[PDB]
Amino acid sequence: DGPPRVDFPRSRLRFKEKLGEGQFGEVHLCEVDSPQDLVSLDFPLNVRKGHPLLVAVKILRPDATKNARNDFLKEVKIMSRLKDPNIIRLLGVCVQDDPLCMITDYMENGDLNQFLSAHQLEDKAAEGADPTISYPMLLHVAAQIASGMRYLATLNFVHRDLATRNCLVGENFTIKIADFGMSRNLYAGDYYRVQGRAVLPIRWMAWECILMGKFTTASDVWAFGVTLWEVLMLCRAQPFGQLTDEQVIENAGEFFRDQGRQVYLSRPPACPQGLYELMLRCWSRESEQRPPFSQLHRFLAEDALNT
Ligand SMILES: Cc1cccc2c1C1(CCN(C(=O)c3ccc4[nH]ncc4c3)CC1)C(=O)N2CC(=O)NCC(F)(F)F
Repeated sequence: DGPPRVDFPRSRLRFKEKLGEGQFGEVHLCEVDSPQDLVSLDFPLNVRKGHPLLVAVKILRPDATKNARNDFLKEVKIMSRLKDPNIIRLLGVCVQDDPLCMITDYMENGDLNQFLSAHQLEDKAAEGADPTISYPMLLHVAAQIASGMRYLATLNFVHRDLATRNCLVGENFTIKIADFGMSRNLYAGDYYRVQGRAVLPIRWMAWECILMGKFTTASDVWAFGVTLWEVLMLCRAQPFGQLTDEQVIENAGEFFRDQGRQVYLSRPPACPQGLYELMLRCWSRESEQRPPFSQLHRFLAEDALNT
């Protein structure tokens, strides 16, 4: 659980592509040369013979301030603690000399938002003639997100920014939860200045997060309710897309006032009624009435398939 004491061989990382940016610096796609030497010092790489081993590297700015440097190593320690199939896992680090590095698996299919947008629901031939996804598989995607968040809750770890844009897709519809920050141009519209505070993902936020700034596992459940909606809409629309950002903030006030003026996300066509009612409980006014991730996961893996 402690951070690794010996660095990954920096010289083995060979650059291919830039994957992204951030205030910290860049994330690179790298190839690991002769990876069969290194699994012997695991570093549990999933070397599949006959295939090149690709890897994502989060790299600290070479011009980084001392405080950003400090923050980067704080994250190394946070990431070192996270050990679950549905959470981004640290393969290795490089911190006993510059540049500072965190290394993780490569997910071939990028973020879940862009992946679902490219798919048509199966039975619906409103196609591009073009990738389809079955309803069982939609559910399987959602179940994996639920299981990852359930793991994070056992750690008393609060994510604060769960959404499909922060989920990565590997082979066979496998999912991992990540945390990109909010610099990607593609999702600039998912973040808005809350007065007297910070730029935040208001459309995924529980009312107590918007009004007061209280983030907890129960607010993570609320964000999952919104994330599940996304998945069952196949990411064709932003939550509360009719409403302006200012209206979204006003709507949080109406949840608090609880007088029937608030509005909720409606039921996606792909979502059965039983699953919609569970979805609704995620948005309960009282935190303690929101469902535990254990319940959410069990329903998605079992009951939602037949109803
Ligand atoms: C690369 C890297 C290394 C260490 C941490 C992190 C990362 C990242 C950097 C941002 N990032 C990417 O740009 C990216 C893009 C496309 C990709 N295809 N395959 C891999 C890959 C990676 C995702 C991975 C991250 O988001 N985090 C934060 C975290 O996952 N926190 C864990 C939690 F979500 F549970 F809170």
